[PDB]
Amino acid sequence: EAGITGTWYNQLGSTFIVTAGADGALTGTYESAVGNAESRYVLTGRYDSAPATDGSGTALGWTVAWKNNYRNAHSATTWSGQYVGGAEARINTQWLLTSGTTEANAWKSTLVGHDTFTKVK
Amino acid sequence: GITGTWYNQLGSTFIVTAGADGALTGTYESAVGNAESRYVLTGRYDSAPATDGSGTALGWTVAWKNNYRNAHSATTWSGQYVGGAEARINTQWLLTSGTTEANAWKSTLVGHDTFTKVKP
Amino acid sequence: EAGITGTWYNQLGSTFIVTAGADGALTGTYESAVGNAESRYVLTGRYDSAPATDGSGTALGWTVAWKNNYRNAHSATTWSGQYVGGAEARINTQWLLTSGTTEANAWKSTLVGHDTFTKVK
Amino acid sequence: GITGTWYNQLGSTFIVTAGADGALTGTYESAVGNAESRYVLTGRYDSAPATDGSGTALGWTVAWKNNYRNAHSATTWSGQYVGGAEARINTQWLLTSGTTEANAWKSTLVGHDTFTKVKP
Ligand SMILES: CC(C)COC(=O)CCCC[C@@H]1SC[C@@H]2NC(=O)N[C@@H]21
Ligand SMILES: CC(C)COC(=O)CCCC[C@@H]1SC[C@@H]2NC(=O)N[C@@H]21
Ligand SMILES: CC(C)COC(=O)CCCC[C@@H]1SC[C@@H]2NC(=O)N[C@@H]21
Ligand SMILES: CC(C)COC(=O)CCCC[C@@H]1SC[C@@H]2NC(=O)N[C@@H]21
Repeated sequence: EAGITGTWYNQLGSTFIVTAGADGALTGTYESAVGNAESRYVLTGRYDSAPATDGSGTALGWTVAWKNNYRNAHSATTWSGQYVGGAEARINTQWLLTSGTTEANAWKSTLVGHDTFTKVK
Repeated sequence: GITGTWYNQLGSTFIVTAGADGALTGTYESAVGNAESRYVLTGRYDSAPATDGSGTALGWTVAWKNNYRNAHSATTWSGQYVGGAEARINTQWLLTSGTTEANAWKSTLVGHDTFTKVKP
Repeated sequence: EAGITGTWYNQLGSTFIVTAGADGALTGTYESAVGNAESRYVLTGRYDSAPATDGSGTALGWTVAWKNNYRNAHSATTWSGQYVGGAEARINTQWLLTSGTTEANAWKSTLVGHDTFTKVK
Repeated sequence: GITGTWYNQLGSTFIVTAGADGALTGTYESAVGNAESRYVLTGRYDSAPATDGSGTALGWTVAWKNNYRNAHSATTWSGQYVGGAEARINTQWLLTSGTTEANAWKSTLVGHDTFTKVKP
C-alpha cells in the first residue's frame, strides 16, 4: 500500500502518480514523455492488497485511455506487472497499447512493450 | 454500447458500466484458472472515439483477490469495442503473477479474449 | 512431423508453406495477405520433434524477416505456438512483429497479435 | 555486426552466425528454467536495413529439446539489432508450451531480454 502509493518514473521519463487504496484500488494520473500525448491522463487499476509472504512481488495493473482536455489519441494502454518492494523498489511491467482501428487494420491494432518504474519519495 | 454483460470464448462473465467521462467499473467472473465468483474490475475507455469507423479503445484490470481466493495475480485486458448488430470487444491480455526475483522471467502470460453478448 | 509439413492458411488469408525436418527444423515460405508484404518470404523455425503423449499440442515457432525481391518492410515477425493434430488440425499462435526503429521510436517498435492456421482441405 | 556471442540480463548465452542473405544460425543456452546446455536455434534478419539510423529487425526460435532434456516448449525472440558504441539486441519473446485444449489459455509466457556483449 504505502509502498506503492507515490510518484514513479519509467525509463522513458514518463510520470506515474498513483494512490493505492487498502481495498485494492489504484487511482492517479499518468503523463507520458513520448507519443501522441501531453500533460496528465486519468488512470485506474487494481492490485493484490494481500500479497504472498514468500518474498514474491505484488501483482497489479492499470489502464490509461489516451483522452484528456488537450489531446485524444483514440487508444488505451494497460500495464500489467508487479511491485517489488525493498532496497531498490520498483514496478516491473509489460504493457499493451491498443488503438481503435477499422476491421481491415485490426491485425495491427496493438503495440506491446515493457516499462520499469522506479520511485522518488 | 459498452455498458452491459459480456461473455468471452472461455465462458467468463464481464459485467461492466461505462461512465460518461471514461471510467469502466464492474465485476469479472473467470470460468478458468485459480478463480471463483466475482472480482472487482476498473478500467478506462475513449469516451470521444473517432468517426472514421474505427473501434473504441479500452482497457481494464482485475486483481485476482476476493473473499474466496487469492491467486496473487492481476490480468489487464487491452482492446477495442466494435459496435454494430453484433457488438464485440476484441482484446489481448497480460496476466502477471507476483514472483520472487528468481522467477520474474516467467511472471507473465499473454493471451487474447473476444467478448460478445452471446452466452456459453 | 507428418502433421506439420504442409500448406496452411490463417484467418487473414495468409499462406504458410512449411516443411518439418526429422531433426526439429522448420523451413519454407510465408506469404502475407496484409501489410507491407507481397509474394513469398523465407521462413525458418523449430518445433518439438519428440512431443509429449498426454494429449498436449506440439510446441513450435518461426521467423519471417520481411525482405524479399519485391519489398523490404525492415521488420521481422515471430510466431510462437503449438500444433494441434487430428482431422481438425490447427496451429494456434501468437506473434511479435518488430520493426527496426531509431532509439526515439523504440518504445513503439513491436506489434503483438494472434493467428490461427488451418489447412486445405 | 550480429555474428558473435551475446548475453542477456539472465546470463543466457546466444551464439549466432548471421548469413549474408538473412539467415540466423547458432545455439542458445538458457541460464534459467527447464533447460540445460545448448539448444539449436534458427532465425532471420533484415540483411538490407534502413540507413536512417534505424535498428536491424530480426528474430529467432528455440525448441527446448536437446540431448539432455525436453521441456515440450518453444521460445521465439523478436527484436532489433542496434549497432554502435553501446551495441545490443533488444527483444521481446513468446514462450509457448504444448498444452491440452483445456489449458491452452495459459500456454504462452511473454517477456523481454536485452542482449549485450556483457554478461551478468
Ligand atoms: C503510437 C500511437 C499510434 C499510440 O498512441 C499514443 O501515442 C498514446 C501515448 C502512448 C504512450 C506509451 S504507453 C506505453 C509507453 N510507456 C510510456 O510511458 N509511454 C508509452
Ligand atoms: C498462474 C495463473 C494460472 C494464476 O492466476 C489465475 O489463475 C487467475 C485467473 C486468470 C484467468 C485468466 S484471465 C485471462 C483469461 N481470460 C479469462 O477470462 N480467464 C483467463
Ligand atoms: C509496421 C508494419 C505495419 C510493417 O511491417 C509489415 O507490414 C510486414 C508484414 C506484416 C504481416 C503481419 S505478420 C503477423 C500478421 N499475420 C499475417 O499473416 N500477416 C500479419
Ligand atoms: C513452462 C516453461 C517455463 C518451461 O520451458 C522452459 O523452461 C525452457 C527454458 C526457457 C528459458 C526462457 S526463454 C526466454 C527467457 N530468456 C532466457 O534466456 N531464458 C528464458
